[PDB]
Amino acid sequence: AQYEDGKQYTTLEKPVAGAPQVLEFFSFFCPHCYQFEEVLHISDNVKKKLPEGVKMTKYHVNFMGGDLGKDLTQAWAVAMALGVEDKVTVPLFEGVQKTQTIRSASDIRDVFINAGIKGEEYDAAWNSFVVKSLVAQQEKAAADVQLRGVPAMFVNGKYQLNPQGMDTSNMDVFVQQYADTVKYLSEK
Repeated sequence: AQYEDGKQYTTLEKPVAGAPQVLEFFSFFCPHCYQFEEVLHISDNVKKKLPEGVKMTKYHVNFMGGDLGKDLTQAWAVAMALGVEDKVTVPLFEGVQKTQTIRSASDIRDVFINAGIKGEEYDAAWNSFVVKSLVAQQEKAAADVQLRGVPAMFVNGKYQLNPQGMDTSNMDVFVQQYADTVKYLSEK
């Protein structure tokens, strides 16, 4: 076939029931994740080709960046809880990897506030039940798929995208093939 198990994607030994249709794992403290998002724009490309009714979810991992990595995972939970993911993704990536302006939890807070989120609102969300739950969900999902590295993407909690098996003869062909594979897999 055009797409085959072993090439563009691998199948998980134990399928995760009730997992998000398309789950992506990343970290702001991850160089390849920066390229994946900010440079190559793999996510946006994948989203653009997803079938009707298929949604994409992005979880942050906590095993990178030490304590700040932990704080960034909770801050990401806040972003999801408040629905402001697309307002903070860029400043967080740039601030962490490019300009090196984000070095603590309070620096992260400044980023959200500058983005339009009121301080009280952020602080409320930070200590909320929804956020505590989200933090736990993110780590649990990573464990369910036996995640050891990011960036990574899973479809229907059964397939894992395998970039190493894709056509990497050109930056554009790679990106397009990645998006096409996710689309193909979600129709299963």
